[PDB]
Amino acid sequence: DCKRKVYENYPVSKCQLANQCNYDCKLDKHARSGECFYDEKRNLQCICDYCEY
Repeated sequence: DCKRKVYENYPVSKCQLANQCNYDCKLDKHARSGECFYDEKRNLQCICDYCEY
């Protein structure tokens, strides 16, 4: 039972960074594995997933 959300508002240039995504995600979104991935529109965005046992 977890949740996820994408914020296109964020800079795509950061997508290249793997430690930057989760850093900005786990920061505000308090996610756990915040990372970016190609969307259905071939658009690269940073998605944040928040899960709590």
